Amino acid sequence: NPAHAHFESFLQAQLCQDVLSSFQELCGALGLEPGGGLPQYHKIKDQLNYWSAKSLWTKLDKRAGQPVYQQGRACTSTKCLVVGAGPCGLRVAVELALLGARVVLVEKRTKFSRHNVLHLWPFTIHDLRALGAKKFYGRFCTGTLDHISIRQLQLLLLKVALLLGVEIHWGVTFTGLQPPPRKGSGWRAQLQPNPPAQLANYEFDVLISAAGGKFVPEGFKVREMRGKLAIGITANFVNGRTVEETQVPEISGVARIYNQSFFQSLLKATGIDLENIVYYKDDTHYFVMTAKKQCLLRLGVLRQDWPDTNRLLGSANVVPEALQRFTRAAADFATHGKLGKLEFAQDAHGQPDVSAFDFTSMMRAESSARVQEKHGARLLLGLVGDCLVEPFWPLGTGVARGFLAAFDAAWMVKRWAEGAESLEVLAERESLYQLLSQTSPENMHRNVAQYGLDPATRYPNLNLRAVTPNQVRDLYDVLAGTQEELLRWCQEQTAGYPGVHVSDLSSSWADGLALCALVYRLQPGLLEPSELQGLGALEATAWALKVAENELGITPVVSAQAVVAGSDPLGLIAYLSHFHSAFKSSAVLFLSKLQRTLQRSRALCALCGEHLYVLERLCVNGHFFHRSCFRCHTCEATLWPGGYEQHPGDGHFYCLQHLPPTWRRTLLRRAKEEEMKRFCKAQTIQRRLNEIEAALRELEAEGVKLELALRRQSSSPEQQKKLWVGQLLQLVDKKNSLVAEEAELMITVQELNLEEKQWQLDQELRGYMNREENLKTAADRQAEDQVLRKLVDLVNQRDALIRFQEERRLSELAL
Ligand SMILES: Cc1cc2nc3c(=O)[nH]c(=O)nc-3n(C[C@H](O)[C@H](O)[C@H](O)COP(=O)(O)OP(=O)(O)OC[C@H]3O[C@@H](n4cnc5c(N)ncnc54)[C@H](O)[C@@H]3O)c2cc1C
Ligand SMILES: [Zn+2]
Ligand SMILES: [Zn+2]
Repeated sequence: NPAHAHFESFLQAQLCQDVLSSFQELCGALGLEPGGGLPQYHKIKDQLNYWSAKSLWTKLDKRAGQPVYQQGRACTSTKCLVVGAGPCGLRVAVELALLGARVVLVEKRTKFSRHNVLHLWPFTIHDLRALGAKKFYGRFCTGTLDHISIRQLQLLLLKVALLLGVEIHWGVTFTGLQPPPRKGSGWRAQLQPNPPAQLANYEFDVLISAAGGKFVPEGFKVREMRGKLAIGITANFVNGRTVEETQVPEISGVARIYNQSFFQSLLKATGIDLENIVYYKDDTHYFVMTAKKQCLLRLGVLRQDWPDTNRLLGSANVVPEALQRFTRAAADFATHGKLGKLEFAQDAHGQPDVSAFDFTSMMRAESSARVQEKHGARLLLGLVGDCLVEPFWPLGTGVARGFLAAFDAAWMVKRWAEGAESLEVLAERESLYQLLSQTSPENMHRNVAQYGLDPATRYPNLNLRAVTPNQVRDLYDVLAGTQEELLRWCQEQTAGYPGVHVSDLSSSWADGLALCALVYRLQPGLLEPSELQGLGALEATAWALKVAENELGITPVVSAQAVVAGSDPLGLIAYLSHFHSAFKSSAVLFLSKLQRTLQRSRALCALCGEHLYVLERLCVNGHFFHRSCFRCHTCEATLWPGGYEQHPGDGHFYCLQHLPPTWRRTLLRRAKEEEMKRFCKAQTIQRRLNEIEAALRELEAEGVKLELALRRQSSSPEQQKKLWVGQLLQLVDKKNSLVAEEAELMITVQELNLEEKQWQLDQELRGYMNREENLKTAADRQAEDQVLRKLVDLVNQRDALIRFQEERRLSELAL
């Protein structure tokens, strides 16, 4: 039959134009018009007797037979417009089609020309399989494979949407909305170029934007989360499908957190300075990596060091040949050269498929839904995909969170069609959206086979009232004195101590007894007799600083000499504000004491000469540096307690790494998922650290500007000075909170580092211990002697860390 051949060509097509032509021919052979909705899907299923393409109809009917859809009657009177035909746009189009609505989709492009590989969560894999992914794609997730190229996913979803009866227009670009000018008329979309009269005269009730990237409809507010400057590089190599390429195992690594030996070896051998790397064995060998500006400049990948990052990575600034050599070297070192000769795949323009991207900042919208009313007509606008939350590619959360957003948007549309008020709909949507940025395979229902539109099948302990309708009224359209409390708290804490009085916040501390009194009051029964009978001339202040640093976990901001001299009042104010914020109602102290023990176990900035300010100060060994000046001399990496050392010979700091049946299937799948979980944890830690560093830089710059303005203009009114000091104290509080969070992160980083080092050391020990009595020499004995003490030290540190964690958990469960 002609219909059978047409259906086979439709299933096996590999190009968008081929899919469209095959579907047009198939609909012509059946006397049908594409875009007829659910009725034409029923007609195709009934009138196509294939006897081998029957499991597909079973899967589609099982999916469409859920009670939530009400047999395509939940949204039978609503009209929708989807902008963009990416994976998320096609997914939401399919979801809206199943509910029984009329879906019109518009795509700017006319081809699917993206070969990059996306990672898939288990529920995403099950969801795609339930739609008949194996029929449309033979190699879909066979074995432990959990990824798919962008164009293959797009083709699969396009075939499903075409079968379900969705009208799709290609080459049309959405630009804006046409408001109704008269009563009784709906909304229309501005499209470029001039569209067919049927499309241009189409009035819709729902607008779902899935344009991804940075596109956003007017009326939506988007804010970007920034980070340290990172340069991403993606590359695709042709996969020969030979056996030798199949035994090559996939690898992944993150800087100094996960799989560090790879990065150290790669830097030592080739000179490639990377931050993270991920490799995928999909239809093409896919490599994604992160690199820094210095290495790219050194190797000639970039021409000039332009401060503007937009011009830094422009087409006129990158050298394609240098980039190709860079990527080839990184890839062939990553896979031990087992892949043989690597030959780049070709993109749409015939160039090699290697590219560079900006990985610094990610956009995200403040709200995921809006309502606009004019002449009594109401329009609901929703965001799905990258246009809602921009993903970090190495983390592999794009498809999963896009699908979750699509499900939530379809649920919102179904609630909207029921006649519920706009405010409650928006409140529920925002309540659901509040959880999107923290979604993970671990904190959702483990029964992924029961997922659906209803949020209760996906989000545990769901609260649909987490946002009240009064907080979303702006999304509906119709057409200070911290100083006084600080002084009062100091006065009330100093009270009861004999021989002291606090009348101000600047000169009362010159005596030096007040600091000791405060430290004694915070923790009772520490000391007293030594200072009373002792001289205590400028030594009381230093002792108070030392005991506060070593016991109360508060780093000093102002030197004791400046305290007694009174030449640094703002530093004293910042110190007292840290005291006030700490006990207004730890990890830093633990890290400091660990660094002190490591240092003992061996038994005006002073580096750059520019003036230090109150916020940029960082005190160590009794000396103050810029927070940004504390880096290793060789790798120029940020130093943290417990992993740095100082050489008195040169007076420099160096890091420790620079200091001179199906049972087998299920088992393998669980092992791969655990490895992916570890990598994701490390990558999330690294990303959060970069964000914290960027925020600290921004707040330090702002505080320096404020403090310089306060100092230079000494004729300002007193109230403005009070306001400036209040803002400075708020900045100090924010900086302290960020530092505490960073210390919390470094605790886990240290745990991971010691675990990895212990594993490597035991592997080395078991390698040494394989030699028998016949193979014995002084070298083996020395190796055993040198490794045993290392194992002793690491296990001692492991007991120290588990003791700290046990104490923390006991304190948490105390209350
Ligand atoms: C070049 C590129 C490379 C990527 N590489 C990776 C990678 O290696 N790993 C990874 O995890 N993620 C990667 N992504 C992101 C990945 O595509 C998304 O995570 C995921 O595909 C979600 O797609 P989306 O529909 O939200 O956005 P997209 O698929 O990017 O956008 C949807 C579509 O909307 C269309 N469109 C745009 N503007 C308009 C308009 N005005 N009118 C009509 N249609 C419009 C575009 O043609 C686009 O194809 C990449 C994205 C791009 C653009
Ligand atoms: Zn400095
Ligand atoms: Zn170093």
